[PDB]
Amino acid sequence: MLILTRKVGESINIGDDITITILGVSGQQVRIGINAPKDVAVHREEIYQRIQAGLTAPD
Amino acid sequence: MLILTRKVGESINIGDDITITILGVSGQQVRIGINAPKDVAVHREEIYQRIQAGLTAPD
RNA sequence: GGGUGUCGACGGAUAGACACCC
RNA sequence: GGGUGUCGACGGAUAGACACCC
Repeated sequence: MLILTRKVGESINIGDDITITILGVSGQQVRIGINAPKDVAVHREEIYQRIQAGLTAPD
Repeated sequence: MLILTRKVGESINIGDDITITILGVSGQQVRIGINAPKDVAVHREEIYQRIQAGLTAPD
């Protein structure tokens, strides 16, 4: 676990091919943008488990 | 860019070896937790540019 | 046009949808 | 004990630090 703090409108990074941007917040919601090549996957934690379980939307 | 929305206390995922967690907010700050192996790097956008420019802090 | 909260979404979009207030 | 804003940090920690108000 590595915690960081970020004001809305700033950015964060992962690996050498991924970037993240805190687009903003509302109440307790947070718009979080991600920038990665389709060479890698990105999903919510409630969806990531499904890409690993047998799929339901291949195409 | 792939935007997502998350209430504080929930999570998101990247690749097959990284996880993210919206630990919370404060004013306009956002505590963001990250969980990845030391086999890969993770930093702020104001620090990532430095791991790509030069350093001496590593082992 | 602005503010606030909530929602929906394997969505790759600096994205949307709804309600309330000015 | 509670609320709010800000700060610091290549830090791998559900992490810290400060100020204001009750």
